[PDB]
Amino acid sequence: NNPYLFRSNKFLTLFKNQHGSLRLLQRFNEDTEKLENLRDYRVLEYCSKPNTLLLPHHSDSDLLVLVLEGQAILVLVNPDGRDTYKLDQGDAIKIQAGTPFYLINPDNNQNLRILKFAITFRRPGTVEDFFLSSTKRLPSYLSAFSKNFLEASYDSPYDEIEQTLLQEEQEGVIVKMPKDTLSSQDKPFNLRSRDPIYSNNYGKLYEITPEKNSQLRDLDILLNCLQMNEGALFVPHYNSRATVILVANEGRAEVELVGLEQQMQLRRYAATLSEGDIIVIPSSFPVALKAASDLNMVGIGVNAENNERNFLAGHKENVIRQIPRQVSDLTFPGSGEEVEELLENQKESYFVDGQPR
Amino acid sequence: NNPYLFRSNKFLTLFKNQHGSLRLLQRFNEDTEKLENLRDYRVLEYCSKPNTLLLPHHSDSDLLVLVLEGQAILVLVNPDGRDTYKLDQGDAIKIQAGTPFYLINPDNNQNLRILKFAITFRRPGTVEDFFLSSTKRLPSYLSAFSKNFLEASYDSPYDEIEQTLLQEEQEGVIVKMPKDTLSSQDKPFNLRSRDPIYSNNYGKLYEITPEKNSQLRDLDILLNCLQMNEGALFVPHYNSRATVILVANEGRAEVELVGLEQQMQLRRYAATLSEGDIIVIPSSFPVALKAASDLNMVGIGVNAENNERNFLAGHKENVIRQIPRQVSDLTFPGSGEEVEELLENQKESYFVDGQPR
Amino acid sequence: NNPYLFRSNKFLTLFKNQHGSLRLLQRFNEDTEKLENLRDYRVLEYCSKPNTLLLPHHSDSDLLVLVLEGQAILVLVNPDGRDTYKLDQGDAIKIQAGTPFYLINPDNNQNLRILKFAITFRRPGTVEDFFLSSTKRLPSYLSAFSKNFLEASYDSPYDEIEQTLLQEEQEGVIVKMPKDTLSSQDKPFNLRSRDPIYSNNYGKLYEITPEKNSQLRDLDILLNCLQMNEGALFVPHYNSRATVILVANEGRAEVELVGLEQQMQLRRYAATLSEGDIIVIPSSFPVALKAASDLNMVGIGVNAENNERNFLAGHKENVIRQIPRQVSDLTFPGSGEEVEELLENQKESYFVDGQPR
Repeated sequence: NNPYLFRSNKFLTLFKNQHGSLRLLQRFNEDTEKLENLRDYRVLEYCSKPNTLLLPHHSDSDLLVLVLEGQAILVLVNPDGRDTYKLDQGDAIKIQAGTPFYLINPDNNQNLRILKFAITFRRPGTVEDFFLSSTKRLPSYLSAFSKNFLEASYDSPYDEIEQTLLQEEQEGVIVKMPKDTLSSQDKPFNLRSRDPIYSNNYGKLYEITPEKNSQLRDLDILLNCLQMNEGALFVPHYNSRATVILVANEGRAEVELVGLEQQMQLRRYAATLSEGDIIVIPSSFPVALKAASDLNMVGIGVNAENNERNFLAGHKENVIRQIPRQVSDLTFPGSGEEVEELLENQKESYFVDGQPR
Repeated sequence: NNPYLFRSNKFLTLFKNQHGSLRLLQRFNEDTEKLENLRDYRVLEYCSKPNTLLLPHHSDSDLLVLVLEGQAILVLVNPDGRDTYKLDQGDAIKIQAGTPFYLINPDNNQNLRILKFAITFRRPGTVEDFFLSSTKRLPSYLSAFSKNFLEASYDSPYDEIEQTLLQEEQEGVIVKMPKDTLSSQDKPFNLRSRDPIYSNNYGKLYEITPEKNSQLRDLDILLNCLQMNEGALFVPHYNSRATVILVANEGRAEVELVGLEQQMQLRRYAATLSEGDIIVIPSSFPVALKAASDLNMVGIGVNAENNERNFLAGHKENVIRQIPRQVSDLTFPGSGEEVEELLENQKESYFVDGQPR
Repeated sequence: NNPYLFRSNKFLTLFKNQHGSLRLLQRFNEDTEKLENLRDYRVLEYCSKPNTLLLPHHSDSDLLVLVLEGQAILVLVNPDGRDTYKLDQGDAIKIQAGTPFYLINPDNNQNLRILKFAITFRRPGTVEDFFLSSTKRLPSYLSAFSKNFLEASYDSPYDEIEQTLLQEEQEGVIVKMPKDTLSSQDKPFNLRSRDPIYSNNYGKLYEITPEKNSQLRDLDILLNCLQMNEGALFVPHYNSRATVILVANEGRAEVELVGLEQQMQLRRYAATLSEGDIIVIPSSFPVALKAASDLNMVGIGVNAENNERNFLAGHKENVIRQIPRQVSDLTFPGSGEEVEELLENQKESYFVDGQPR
């Protein structure tokens, strides 16, 4: 039993047609008591074919949108105008709750895959979408108002309102496109916009923290991007404050997560993650990851302010190397000098050769 | 079933005599799961006859006090002095938890009606009042201390303490009056102290936001005041972040609230509100309101920071008018030009003639 | 039934050997609904004999550490070094979650007693400790990683890793020692570092508030230290915002706590606290305390920002003395002048002679 592992098939389909799909991960606390810290957050996946449009809608939740694959055009509609953004792979943006938006895949050949992280507040753990369009699955929300309210509001006869706004035009909310100051800070940012925080011949990790990004600061979230070569190992380490929701994007990751529970109580959670699989890494739990193939993953860290990552192996940022000999001698079965010598054997930091010996 | 509607008779009487009453609305989450966002808030109503006093007491909760009808004298007692405020109709003030206060109706002819919004923190969803006076319903809290503690504290014999402080003087906590720097920011503010944000021949809305008021900023609350002429319609719109607790003060309001639930799932909640009735308008839910008579209402918006109200009809702030023709053509059954022409039929903004046609 | 009283024997033993013990108080909300405000907090007690070491570990929770008796050396390990602090009696320090630390009792004769207040966020109401050492009760968390992960991480054969780091060296996590800029603000602070806020011939109270201390500001906690002579009474008073967790350190305290509940509803909770006993004083509840012996207590106030303590007896800060005669006459059975005269009988403030008369 691994209560931290969310396979790709634990996403429920909200909508699917020939043009794309929207899927919603089960609540983090559906099957476990151990993830109450995550009860206000939901994960969605949006996939769309080339030359498609997701129709205008607003969400009741704040959304952090990330392009995992492809390219998008995002339009955010405000009461007095609209903002249009091109999103390339690795671009993220916050969409404030209550902003009507639509999404286009402008590519002629490549699918679009987007991760949406929902931060709920209206009804904690619930995310709702309000589509202007009537479709087979639901009438327009405008159609729920009475005839008298609609005729008065639009100063128009009901039959004109029904024929122009309310009747079903599209089968579904993903459609094919027709065939032949504060502006700067609210803009998309790329996960690889800055130098990687860890980088060697085996792997790289990029990280954007709330301390360095105003959209993330509002949400208390960090975003990271992991790139590893086949055979590389991201050595045992833990996060002091962030709980990381780790999403497999490309490749296969062999994760080992070490936990302490209340039912003594030391547990190895081990899983190989394929594309779309998620594992939650609680703060203070040691974790390591071996690349079974060339891989790319994205991490969404909640409770992110003042997070510090502590390493247990390798040369740099290894907390065990900072214990003085007289105390390491009492802590470990080796002598102080033997512990010190063992911890100096690994000349690499962060990512190492994971080949068996 | 309308889980958002709280009729005036869902207030329970905490105290009533010939001089006035104090009533407490049932918990927002008593009968529904849909209002967990409101579980820390309670609504009270205080009504008193001319020339009456509500006896000194402190609350365990923060209170936002609003005069709906009449005039009051409010006295706030601190350890080193007291502050005295005159409150006229529409005046609001925050009373910090643990401040002993009393309230007078100084008018010789007009009742006093006050709305108290309680923000609980000691015992989430519970509000308690500690009265110094012994009355039929409860002894003074001072009387719960032992004789030895009282005699030592007051350096006085128990019989003097009992005769001067503890014995019952009044039947109840509402009594008749005897017949013949930081001071500036902590002061009462009127809901109509600034120009209305929306104003035409049909209606006005005044709004005070936490961005513009230091007492509201502490609570993350906005306060609004709605005035409409009989026959006027406040057209379909939604709030991006605020959940508004709408209180009918004067007149009859025909509300249409449009919701999305999880048991597809589009619902019209329609009710005519008379004086004292409440309806909760969740953020992102479209809402409209027709005046069945000249009316006045007060709205208490929780989660208020950075709220934006999006209109769905009328000329100004209409988000549907900001969708470009090529996308409105795909969104709606009308052509782009037909949608644009329909949305330009209503020349008014915010409030319109609601007469049936 | 006193749901606010936590006797010393409601601490469960997490670990005990001949060198010391670590104990964990039951959850505040285990046996009552009345302390939901405290569900994220846990109280621990650490006791150790002379010349002992608590082995290196990190916690998943923030810890506020206070020395109740004796002296300690605290070492905080960071990824790039370590900080060493001497803690004397009354010294407090915040240990951020995820910081590996160890604790020494360097005294040759005196036990060390520490109070740890845990502020949980990973799993609300749960605190976990990750020890590097394998002991009888649990293997090292490093031992939960696979052989292949360990050999690759440490670039060393498993047998060397097992013999140097993983095999059991110590029976338990408390061992005997071998026999023959931001640095300033992160440092320990003493509860008696400033003048006492209340001080007379009967008692003293020291208090450190989040407004005056950056470590406490992060946690929204105040810390107080009470010293009273046998026979002294800390007169009836209440806190406007803070809920105080009162810990008996030395001596016997006769507490009277006055509460209002929902099952009219006035209750005296009276108990004599001996060393190690705790009582929770909810905000707005009147409280008084008589010293049955010379005593010292420590109070941990949660929800501490802008707390104000209101006195009900004595000369200074007595809110009842600030009610004008015309209203005290209506509030109390005595005349306005009789109330005023009674409240002036006690010439002392805060602490008074508690001798029976």
